[PDB]
Amino acid sequence: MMEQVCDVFDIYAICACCKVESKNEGKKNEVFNNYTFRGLGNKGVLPWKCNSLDMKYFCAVTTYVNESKYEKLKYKRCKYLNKKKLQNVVVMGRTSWESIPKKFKPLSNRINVILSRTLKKEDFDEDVYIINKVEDLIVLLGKLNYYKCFIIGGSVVYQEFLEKKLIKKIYFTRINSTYECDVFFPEINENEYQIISVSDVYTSNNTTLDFIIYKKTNNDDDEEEDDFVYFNFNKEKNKNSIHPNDFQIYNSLKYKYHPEYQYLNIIYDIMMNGNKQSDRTGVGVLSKFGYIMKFDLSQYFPLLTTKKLFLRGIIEELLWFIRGETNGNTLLNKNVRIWEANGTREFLDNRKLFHREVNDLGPIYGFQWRHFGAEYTNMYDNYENKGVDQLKNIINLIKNDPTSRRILLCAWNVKDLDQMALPPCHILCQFYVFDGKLSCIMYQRSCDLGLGVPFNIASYSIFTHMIAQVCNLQPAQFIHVLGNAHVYNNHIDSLKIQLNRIPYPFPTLKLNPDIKNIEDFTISDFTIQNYVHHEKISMDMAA
Amino acid sequence: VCDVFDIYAICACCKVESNEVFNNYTFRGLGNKGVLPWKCNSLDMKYFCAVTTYVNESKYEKLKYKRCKYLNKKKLQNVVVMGRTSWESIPKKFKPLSNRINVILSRTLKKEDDVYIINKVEDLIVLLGKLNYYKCFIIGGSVVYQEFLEKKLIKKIYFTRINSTYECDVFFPEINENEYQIISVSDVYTSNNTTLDFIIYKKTNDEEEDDFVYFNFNKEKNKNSIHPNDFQIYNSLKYKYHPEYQYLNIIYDIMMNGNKQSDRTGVGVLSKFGYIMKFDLSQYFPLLTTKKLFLRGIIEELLWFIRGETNGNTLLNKNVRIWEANGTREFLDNRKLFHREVNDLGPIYGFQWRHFGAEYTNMYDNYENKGVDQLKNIINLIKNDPTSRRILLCAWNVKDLDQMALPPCHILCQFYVFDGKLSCIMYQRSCDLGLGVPFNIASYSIFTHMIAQVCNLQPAQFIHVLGNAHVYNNHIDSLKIQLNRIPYPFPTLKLNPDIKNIEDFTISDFTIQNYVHHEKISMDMAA
Ligand SMILES: NC(=O)c1ccc[n+]([C@@H]2O[C@H](COP(=O)([O-])OP(=O)(O)OC[C@H]3O[C@@H](n4cnc5c(N)ncnc54)[C@H](OP(=O)(O)O)[C@@H]3O)[C@@H](O)[C@H]2O)c1
Ligand SMILES: NC(=O)c1ccc[n+]([C@@H]2O[C@H](COP(=O)([O-])OP(=O)(O)OC[C@H]3O[C@@H](n4cnc5c(N)ncnc54)[C@H](OP(=O)(O)O)[C@@H]3O)[C@@H](O)[C@H]2O)c1
Ligand SMILES: CCc1nc(N)nc(N)c1OCCCOc1cccc(-c2c(N)nc(N)nc2CC)c1
Ligand SMILES: CCc1nc(N)nc(N)c1OCCCOc1cccc(-c2c(N)nc(N)nc2CC)c1
Ligand SMILES: O=c1ccn([C@H]2C[C@H](O)[C@@H](COP(=O)(O)O)O2)c(=O)[nH]1
Ligand SMILES: O=c1ccn([C@H]2C[C@H](O)[C@@H](COP(=O)(O)O)O2)c(=O)[nH]1
Repeated sequence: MMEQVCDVFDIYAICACCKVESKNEGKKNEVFNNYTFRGLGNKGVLPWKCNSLDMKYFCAVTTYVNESKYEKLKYKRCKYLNKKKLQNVVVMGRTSWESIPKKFKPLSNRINVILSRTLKKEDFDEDVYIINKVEDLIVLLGKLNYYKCFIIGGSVVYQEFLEKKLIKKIYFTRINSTYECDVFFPEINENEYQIISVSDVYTSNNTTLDFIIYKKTNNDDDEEEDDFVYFNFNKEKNKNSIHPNDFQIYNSLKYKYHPEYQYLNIIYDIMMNGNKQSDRTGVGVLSKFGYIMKFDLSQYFPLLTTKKLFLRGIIEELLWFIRGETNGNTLLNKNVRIWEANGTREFLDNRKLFHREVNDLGPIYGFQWRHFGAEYTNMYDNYENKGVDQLKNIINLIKNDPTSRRILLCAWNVKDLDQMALPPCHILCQFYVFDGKLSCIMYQRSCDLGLGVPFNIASYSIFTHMIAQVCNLQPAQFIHVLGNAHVYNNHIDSLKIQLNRIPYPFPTLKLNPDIKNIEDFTISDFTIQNYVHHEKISMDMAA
Repeated sequence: VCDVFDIYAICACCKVESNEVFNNYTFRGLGNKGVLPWKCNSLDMKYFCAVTTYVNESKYEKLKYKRCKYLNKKKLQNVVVMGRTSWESIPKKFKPLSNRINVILSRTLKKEDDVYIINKVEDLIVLLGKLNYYKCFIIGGSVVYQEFLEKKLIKKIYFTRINSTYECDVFFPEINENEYQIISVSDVYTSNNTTLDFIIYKKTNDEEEDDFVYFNFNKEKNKNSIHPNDFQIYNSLKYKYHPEYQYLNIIYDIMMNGNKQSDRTGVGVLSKFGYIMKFDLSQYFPLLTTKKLFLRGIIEELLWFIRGETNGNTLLNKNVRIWEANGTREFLDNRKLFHREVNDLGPIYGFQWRHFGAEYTNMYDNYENKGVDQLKNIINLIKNDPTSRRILLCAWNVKDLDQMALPPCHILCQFYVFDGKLSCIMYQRSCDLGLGVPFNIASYSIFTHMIAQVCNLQPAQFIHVLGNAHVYNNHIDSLKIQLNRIPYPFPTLKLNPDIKNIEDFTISDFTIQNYVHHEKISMDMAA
C-alpha cells in the first residue's frame, strides 16, 4: 500500500537517559514508570560525564553495517523515489556537535550530519554535511550510499524527529542513577512506541545500566530448515489452560535478556507446563523439578523489579543465622515476622515438638552453621565450641585453600531434622574461587516461586557479597539451583500481572567496606542503591 | 543431478542376527521374509509419514524456477518411489500411500495396472521433470537403494536406527563415508520395546537481526587454546539433539571457556561452576556411546552402599577397585586417619544412608538400629507421601567429614513423584568430566530405576547438577577425539522385575541391553 519515510530510509534514534534529581517529599513510596529515565544533558554535557559501556554500545550500533543486507535496502529506496566501504549516517544538533571533543570529531567510520541555522558549511573545518532543515536530510539520504541513519542527539533534535514521525526504533540506554539535568528526552507515548527488547544489565563507571529498544507500533545452505520440522514430529492446551493473550506484553518481546527473565521464564514454564499437585491439606500448586538461574553480582544486585521487595527482614534473618541464633523472639523484637508462624504453640505441637518453647525454632540454620552435630538443647544455651563451626571453616578454606572443591556450607542435618520447626528449604551453599572472584551455588529443595524465591535470591546474593568481602575477594556469580519448583494456584493471577511488566535495570548492593569479619556486620552496613521497581503486588489477592 | 531435482531417501534399519566392533554399518537390516524385520514400529511409522507428507506451500515457487533449468524449459504434495517387491509387501488397505504421489520401478508390470510405473533408473529423472512435486523420497528396496546410491543421486538420507537385533535377509548398502556424512541426530526414543533414533546423512560438497548483534556488543571475540580444526565433525553438525550432547556440550564448554586452575602438585584442570543435565529414563538408558563403558563395578558399589557397608575389602574381594586408592595406609595417614584400619573407609555413603548420626566405630561393628536409616525413610516417603518436598537422601554429614576417607562427591539425591512417575536430582560438588561423570550418570540412573521399581513407580528423569565441573588437562586430547564421534542410540536397562525391596538386589538382577558404542578411549594417553 503506502511506505513511511522512517521505513524506507531506516531512520533510528539512539540516546541514553538517566534519572532526574526532581526533589520529592518522601522518597519512600516514589512512583516509577518509563518516564523515570528522561535525563539527557546538563549545562551542555552528559549528566554522568562519561560511561565507557554506553559509549562502547553507541559505537557498536552506530558503526555496525551489513554489506549483504544493503542491496535489498538500495533497491527499496530506489523504488520509493522512482529510480568503497558502506557506512551509517549519524545526525546531530549543532549544540551536541560542539559538546563533542575535537579528537573524537567527526565520528569515525560514520557519515556525520549536523543540523544548524546559525552555522553554515563555511563554519566547519571538518568532513561533515551541514543541513538547515529536516527535509534536507531526507533529500541527502536519497542521494547517499549508506546503511542506516541514526539520530544521535539533542533533545531539540529528538523531539522534532518524533513530532514528525520519522523514527522507526529508539535504542535507549537506561543509566540507572540520578544526576543534575537541564535537558530531557521527550515523553515517549506508549500508543506510538512499545518496548520490544531488553538487554542484559551491566555495571560501568559506578552505575548499573541496560539497553532497551522501542519499536514504532502498527499505526549456501537453507535446506536445513525443514529438518527442524521433522525432528519435531513428536511434540504436542500446552498442558495448562492458562491463556496466550493474557501474556500479551510478555510474548511481544523478541529479546528477553534482562536477568530478571531467568525468574520470569520459570514462572511462565511452570504455568504452561507444570504438574498439578496437592499438599497435605488441599493447596493447590503447579510444579516442576530442576532449574538453574545465574546472576552476575559483579554487574548488579538481582532484586526483582517487576514488584516491590523490602530487604530489612531478610538481612536481619541473615545476621540472625550468622550469630548462630535459633530464638524467634529476637526477630519479632525487630519486627521481623518471617519465622513467626513456625514458632507458635500449635505449629510446634503439630510437629510433635510438645517440649519445645514457643518461638524456639530448634537446631535450624544458625545452629547448623555454627554448631553442626552438637546436641541441641534450647534457644538460650551457650553452645561454645560444640559441633562444627562450618561457617568459620568455609571462610578459612576460601582464604587458605581457594581451589578446594569442598567449600560447602550445609543446613540439612539428617539427625536434627525432626527437632527443627521445619527442615531447611535452602540445603547447602557451595563456593568457587577463581582469579580473586567468588561464586556461590545454593541448592533449594523447595521453592515457592511467587513469594519465597524473590527473597531467597536476594538473601544468598547478599550472603555471597558478605563472604567475598571478609575473604578479600570480588563477588562473581550467584547460581540458584531449584529442586521442587512450584507456583501456588492462589498466586497465578498476580503472577500473570507480573509477567506483563517490563523489568527495570537492577539496583546495586553496597556493603560498609570496613567490615572484615563475618560476625561483624549490623543492619546499617547494607545499602540497596537505585532500586527502581513496579508497584507492590499482593500475591494472594484474598480480602 | 543430486541437488537438482530435490531427491531424498528415507529408511529404517536394525541390527543383524548371528569382543565385537560397532560402526554405522551395524544398522543395516532392512527386511525379512518380504516384510519389516521388527514387524511394526509406531514411532518410525509416525516419522516416515510426517517426513513424506509435509510441504510448506511458499517453497515450490523457488523450484519451478530452479529445476526446470536443468532439462531446460489440485493440492501440492510429495513423491514416494519404490520397487515391485516393496510395493507388494505393503497391505492393500494402505496402498497407495495417502496424500503422496506413488511411483514403482518395474521390468515386468506396465502402466495399465492415479498410480505410476517406470522402466529404468533414468525413467524417474524424465518422469520427475513432468510432475507437480514439493520433494521426492526414495522409500524402499535394498536393490532400489543400492543402484541409486552407486550413481550418486540423493540430497539427504533420512535414516532410522532401530536399536535391536532381528532376523534379516535383505540389507541396506554400506553408505560410503566420503559420499555422505551425518549432519544431524535426533533425541532418543523408546517405541515397541526398542530404542531408536533418527539421523540425517547429507551429500558432501524482519527487523530484529541487527538487534541481535547489538545485544552482543560486549562479548569477547573465545578463552582457550584447544583448536577449531580438531572438532570438525562436532562443529559440522546442525541439530545436536541426541541426549549424549548434554555431556559432550559440557566438555566443549569447559574446553573453550574453562578457567585454568591447578590443584594438587599442579596437575592442571579446566573448570567451570554449575551445569545441569537431564535424562529421560523412560525413553533410554544414558550409558555414553562415544566410548566404551563398563558397569559391573558401579553396580557392586551401589549394592555395597545399600547394605550400609564401609568395608573396602568387600569391593576389592570382588575386584571393584574404585575405592582402593582411598583406603591405603598412606592415604589414610595423609587424611590424619592414623587410627583407621587399611581399607576402613570410615562413615561414608553406606553408613550415612543407613545410620546417619550414629557414632562410627570401625567397619566391622554391628550398627542395627543406630542412627537415621534415611534410605528406608525416603522409600517410605515416596510410598506414603509422594508429593513431599522433603524426599532427600544426603551423604554430606558435616560432623563425620574428617572421619571419612574422603567427603562424598555426590552430596544428595532429591526425589519427585508425579502421576506414578519418579524423578531424581543428584547434586555433585566435584565432577571429573573425563573419567568420573560418565560413571556417575550411569550409577544414579540405575539407582533411580531401583528406587522406582521398589516403590511401584516408573522412572522419569535423572537430573544431574554439577557444581565444580572440571576437565583434567591431560584428558583434553582424548576428549577432542571423543567429541568428534557421533553418538549411537542409547541402550536400555532391565531390572529383574521380581525384586521389590531395595535390599534384595544382587548383581544378576541387572542387564544392559543393546549397548552400541565406539571403541574404548584411554582418557590419559600415557605410557
Ligand atoms: N544523553 C544523550 O543521549 C545525548 C545525546 C546528544 C546530546 N546530549 C546532550 O543534550 C544537550 C544538547 O541538546 P539540545 O536540545 O540543547 O540541542 P541539540 O538538539 O543538540 O541542538 C539544537 C540546535 O541544533 C540545530 N537544529 C536543531 N534542529 C534543527 C532543524 N530542524 N533545522 C535546523 N537546525 C536545527 C539548531 O542549531 P543552531 O542553534 O546553530 O541553529 C539548534 O539550536 C547537551 O546537554 C548534550 O550533552 C545528550
Ligand atoms: N525402510 C525400510 O526398512 C524398508 C522400506 C521398504 C521396503 N523394505 C523391505 O525391503 C524388502 C524389499 O527390498 P528388495 O531390494 O529385495 O526389493 P525392492 O528393491 O523393493 O524391489 C526390487 C525390484 O524392483 C525392480 N527394479 C529394481 N531395479 C530396477 C531397474 N534398474 N529397472 C527396472 N526395474 C527395477 C525389479 O522388479 P521386477 O523386475 O520384478 O519388475 C526388482 O526385482 C522387503 O523385505 C521390504 O519389507 C524396507
Ligand atoms: C559522542 C559523545 C562524546 N564522545 C566522547 N568521546 N566524549 C564526550 N565527552 C562525548 O560527550 C559529549 C556530550 C554530547 O552527547 C552525546 C553526543 C553524541 C551521542 C551521544 C549518545 C547517544 N546519542 N546515545 C547513547 N546511547 N549514548 C551517547 C553518549 C555516548 C551523546
Ligand atoms: C506402509 C508399510 C506397512 N504398514 C503396515 N501397517 N503394515 C505393513 N506390513 C507395512 O509394510 C511392511 C513392508 C515394507 O514397508 C515399508 C514400505 C515403504 C517404506 C517403509 C519405511 C521407510 N521407507 N522408512 C522408514 N523410516 N520406515 C519405514 C517403515 C514404516 C516401509
Ligand atoms: O525462604 C523460604 C522459605 C519458605 N519457602 C517455602 C517453600 C515451600 O512452599 C514452603 C516450605 O514447605 P515444605 O516444602 O518444606 O513443605 O516454604 C521458600 O520458598 N523460601
Ligand atoms: O564418583 C566420582 C568420584 C570422584 N570424582 C572425581 C571428581 C574429582 O576430580 C575427585 C574428587 O576429589 P576432591 O574434588 O574432593 O579432591 O574425584 C567423580 O567425578 N566421580
